[PDB]
Amino acid sequence: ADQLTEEQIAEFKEAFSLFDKDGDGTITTKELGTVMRSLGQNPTEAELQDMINEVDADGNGTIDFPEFLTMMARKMKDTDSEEEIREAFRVFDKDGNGYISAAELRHVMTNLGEKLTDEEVDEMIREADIDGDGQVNYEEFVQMMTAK
Repeated sequence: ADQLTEEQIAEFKEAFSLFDKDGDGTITTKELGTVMRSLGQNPTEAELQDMINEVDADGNGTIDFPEFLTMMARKMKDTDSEEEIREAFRVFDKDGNGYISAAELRHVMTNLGEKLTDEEVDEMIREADIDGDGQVNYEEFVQMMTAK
């Protein structure tokens, strides 16, 4: 469910290596807000200094990838991002039936303000047999926008 998918673990791994110039698989605290900003997250300085005070328990002023996975899990656990897209698709379920027209679905994804490109959705529409019927549920399209 709210468990980190193998992809989400890789996405954070690429952003974590961008600042791993020590080939030690670790990064400094000064580059913590920079890695989070790479994923599009903007925590305030106090929010960062608060987690650092707890992680800076070793006194190494550094962070390794496993502990980094514990930081994203604290943000995205009981409040996965999936609850944000599903609640939006809800705004689009005017019939409380759990189904909307592919248009209202592609629209749910664009009005949200996601950095989605019309080409990426066209790929998500190919495996989401959006034909054969005429209307499609979003639970399948929600997991796709998060991470295949």
